[PDB]
Amino acid sequence: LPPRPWITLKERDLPSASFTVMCYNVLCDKYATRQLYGYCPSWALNWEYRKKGIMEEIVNCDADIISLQEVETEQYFTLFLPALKERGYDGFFSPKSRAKIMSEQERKHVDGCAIFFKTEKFTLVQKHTVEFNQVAMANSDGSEAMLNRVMTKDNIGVAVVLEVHKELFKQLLIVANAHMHWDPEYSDVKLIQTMMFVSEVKNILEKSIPLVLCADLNSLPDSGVVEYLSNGGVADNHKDFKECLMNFSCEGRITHGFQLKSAYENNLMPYTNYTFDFKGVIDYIFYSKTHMNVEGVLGPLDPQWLVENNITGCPHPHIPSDHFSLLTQLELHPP
Ligand SMILES: [Mg+2]
Ligand SMILES: [Mg+2]
Repeated sequence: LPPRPWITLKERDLPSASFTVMCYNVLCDKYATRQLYGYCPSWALNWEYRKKGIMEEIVNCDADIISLQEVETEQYFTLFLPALKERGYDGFFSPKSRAKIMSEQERKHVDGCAIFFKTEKFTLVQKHTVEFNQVAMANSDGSEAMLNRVMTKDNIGVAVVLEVHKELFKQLLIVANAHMHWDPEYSDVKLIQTMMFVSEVKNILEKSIPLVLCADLNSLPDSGVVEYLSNGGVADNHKDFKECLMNFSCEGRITHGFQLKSAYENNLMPYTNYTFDFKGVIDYIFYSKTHMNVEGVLGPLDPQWLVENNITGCPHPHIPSDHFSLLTQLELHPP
């Protein structure tokens, strides 16, 4: 397995701070099944085996900020957090489904989103969880769709407000990490969840701070979701929607005041989720282009190596998740 190649996009340095951000969906044990991944042997799907490769990936990236999806509750506390503490990180985790009723056993296996940060470079000011179902319910204002299709979806985002230490260049940063509904037939939900996350992050912001937004969006670069984040808004009749929408605007258009750019824009990875049936870019690191520049990204796994090894889908004995990690070095300028 060849280490991945760094792509430099722009030279360093005005006074500014450099830091690296990882976004990685680890694939939780619950969903790593032979039914879903019938091309990967059971011994390679097993969590006792896969968690080694996942921890290795995270260790090797050595990001200053790490955003994980599909972190299983009990794994956050017994694996991800203890091991990352030993590397000088602190973390914040929130599971999905906290209001759902379930056994103690089941509660351990519910997954959610985690943000880790290097304590030498960052101090946590606030931490928040955004429950999309609750925000949908609270803003359904007589839309049956909001209620039937959006509210019934249990997805979450987490966000942390960090103080960036001066001796890297009082100075704040917000990192947000979310994981949107999966279903291809639910582009409206994916888009609404993204709009709710962003408007909810904006509320966090008052109480302006640059944003790093990591997510598994389950959405391709040509979607309403990506157009919305990238262009600072969308048409309220976008085809992905198939009145209450203005609740998330902040006239025909839903608007946000972040000015975001994808770290990997213009096709720097040909895919981010890699399976037999589906290969595409659905994971993203977005940043406030006002405050920050991209210096570089970790480029794709050498594609020749995958053809050499006849690897048509992940995970695989040597690739422990069906998603590839995203790793970016960003340059922040204070105001
Ligand atoms: Mg998944
Ligand atoms: Mg996914």
